[PDB]
Amino acid sequence: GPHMATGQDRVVALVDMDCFFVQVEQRQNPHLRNKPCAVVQYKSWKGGGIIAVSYEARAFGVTRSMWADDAKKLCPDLLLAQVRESRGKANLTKYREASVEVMEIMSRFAVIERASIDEAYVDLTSAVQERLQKLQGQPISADLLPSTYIEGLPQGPTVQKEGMRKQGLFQWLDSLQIDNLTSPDLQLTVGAVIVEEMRAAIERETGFQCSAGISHNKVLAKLACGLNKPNRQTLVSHGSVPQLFSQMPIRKIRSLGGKLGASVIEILGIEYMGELTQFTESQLQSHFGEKNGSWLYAMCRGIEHDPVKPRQLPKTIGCSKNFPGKTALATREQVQWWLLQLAQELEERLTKDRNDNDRVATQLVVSIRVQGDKRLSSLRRCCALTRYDAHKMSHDAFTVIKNCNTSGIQTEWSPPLTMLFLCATKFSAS
DNA sequence: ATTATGACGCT
DNA sequence: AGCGTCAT
Ligand SMILES: Nc1ncnc2c1ncn2[C@H]1C[C@H](O)[C@@H](COP(=O)(O)OP(=O)(O)OP(=O)(O)O)O1
Ligand SMILES: [Ca+2]
Ligand SMILES: [K+]
Repeated sequence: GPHMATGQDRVVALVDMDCFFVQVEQRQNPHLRNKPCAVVQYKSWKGGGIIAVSYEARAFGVTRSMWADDAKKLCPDLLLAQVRESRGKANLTKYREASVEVMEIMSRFAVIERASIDEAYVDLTSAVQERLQKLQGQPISADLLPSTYIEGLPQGPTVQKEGMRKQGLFQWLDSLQIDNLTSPDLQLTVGAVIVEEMRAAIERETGFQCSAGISHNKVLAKLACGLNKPNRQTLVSHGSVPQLFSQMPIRKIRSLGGKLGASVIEILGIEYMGELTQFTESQLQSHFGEKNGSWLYAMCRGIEHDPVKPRQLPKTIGCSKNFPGKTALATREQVQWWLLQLAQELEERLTKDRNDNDRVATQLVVSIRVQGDKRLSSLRRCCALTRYDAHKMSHDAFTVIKNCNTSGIQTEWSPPLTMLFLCATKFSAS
């Protein structure tokens, strides 16, 4: 009752760029705008691998991980943009720089947590309090929420998509109690107004469109964001959670899309997030551990306490390349040449990072995969990163991995290497 | 023969 | 530390 937490203390948003690498390429090349198109890396093997897909192309069934030759079977008129190649490898700099454009705009509105190259969480609790004080108790017009969906509405006693959106928004706003400054539903609504403003600023200042979720925590904001894509935002209220979760597959919730989520389903014999409410906290802890159990107990009730971390910059800067099938590295010279290519890209990015962000990496992590190994990484070793110098880093990387070579001939490398990875970590202020 | 990333948990 | 999981 009066002592039961409801997890309604914060307003959190998640902003997710729509088909991000495609938009970056469509901004640059207007011929690609409003077309079925995709972004591909490399071209020689089966036309290249697709890593991003426009919504026009998704209508034809084109997906990530598809080979472009195969995507062309579904969509013969599919347009393609290729990821830049430098030093023999895909180079993602254009997309990282475009990401910074968006993250810097978002940071004007609130503290952000960079979740990925094109996603950021926003803690809007303070901004909402501020806006509410401005508002001086005046109601919120639907005109302030032109791209907002209210999840679960309309409900109760037109056949167009936008019509339904407005119907739900009207029901929501009709019900709002705008004279209570501490009403969680009102706070979420003001949060959604701010996110409309944020999303308009992003589009105005970069050309890029995005979707967003607004709720009381990160998991719900993330879930909300995906409900109405692209170019829309969705408010998931605390009250919407029981119905929403009642048919929500467990794997849809962030962190439950893999083995843990499969185990929840198998061990408990349930399918939907809402079904978790029927277990005690101790029961859940008994199967999934103390941390996961407590997290699941609260999460299935719409409650999560994970903070929006004040972090706008990546914590690591890495460079990696696969060498699949026949291209696996089988000589010493090969391994050393590619470590150098990786180190040269890493040095370039590190030097830029040091100038931009007043920090220096102090640890170099070297990872490799050996042919035959099922795991993405076979071996990981660290050494000191004391100078931003590509020849030094590549020499150091070789040193920490060179005894992995089983070959009695040290000219040759065996078993052949199917992946190389250099990662700079442990930043200190500079 | 997806590939190139990146954060965080466990022991 | 080195490995594993989960995610864009
Ligand atoms: N598995 C991957 N491999 C390489 N790059 C990826 C992968 N997943 C995502 N990316 C890149 C390309 C994406 O444009 C970008 C953002 O990813 P993501 O948000 O999952 O999809 P998206 O932005 O392309 O479409 P959506 O509109 O569905 O969000 O990150
Ligand atoms: Ca996205
Ligand atoms: K994303």
